[PDB]
Amino acid sequence: MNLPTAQEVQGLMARYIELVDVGDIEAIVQMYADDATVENPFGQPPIHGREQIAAFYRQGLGGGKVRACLTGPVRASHNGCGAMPFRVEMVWNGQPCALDVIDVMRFDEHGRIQTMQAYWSEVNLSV
Amino acid sequence: MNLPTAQEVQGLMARYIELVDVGDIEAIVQMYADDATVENPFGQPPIHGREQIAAFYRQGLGGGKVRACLTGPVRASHNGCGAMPFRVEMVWNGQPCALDVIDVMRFDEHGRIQTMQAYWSEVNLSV
Ligand SMILES: O=[N+]([O-])c1ccc(O)cc1F
Ligand SMILES: O=[N+]([O-])c1ccc(O)cc1F
Repeated sequence: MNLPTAQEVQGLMARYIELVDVGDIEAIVQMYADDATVENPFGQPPIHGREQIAAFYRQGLGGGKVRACLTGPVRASHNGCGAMPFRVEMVWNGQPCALDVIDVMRFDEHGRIQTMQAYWSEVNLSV
Repeated sequence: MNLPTAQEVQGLMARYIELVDVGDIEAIVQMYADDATVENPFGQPPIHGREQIAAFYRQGLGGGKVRACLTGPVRASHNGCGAMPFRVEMVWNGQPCALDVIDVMRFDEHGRIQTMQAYWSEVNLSV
């Protein structure tokens, strides 16, 4: 891939959510640039690089069942960026919660995620 | 208002949509900082300041039948930012159409919008 087109961004971002839903940590990490950053939630310091990003996804998706689904269409740009709304369902203390999130991503000139920013706060959690 | 809290961001960003929906250009412009920027769509160069911003809203809201509604919750941060998904219904050449958008906003230390970025492309328009 080169810089993804708007259409390619929609496909990549939807792919990403599919990978989160099934919980394929290694497949998620490979979507990222080797030196990518993740800010989760937006407002917290970034994490840097695939090792730290893999640890992030392992922490969240490693154990119990997690589901994730788009809750509206991906909004893509013509500069390799996009934003998408989704919901993550998880068990927290035997307690089924849901978290509503919007991710903003920028992709590099190879089609990998260079930056991810996850907008949400505790008000977006529901038990 | 100081830097808005996550709850305050949710209220402001929801109010913004209510004002787009009712078509109140002056009330929208008043929500922006005097030297704010708007990037619409994200990927295009920013416009700057209340005069340019007012001209943007007036193009669309002055006389057109326009409705706008959140299509999911506002995702707020603890650093005065947020992101929200919504749909704008408008009329184009006598055709009803809908545009799916995500706005990302950063508010200043006075509770006014410092930056707005509207993610969407042609793939988000339905005629
Ligand atoms: O559950 N999260 O905090 C979460 C945040 C952003 C993501 O892109 C995926 C996720 F699972
Ligand atoms: O129709 N738009 O392009 C549009 C974009 C962003 C907005 O905050 C409002 C709008 F009506």
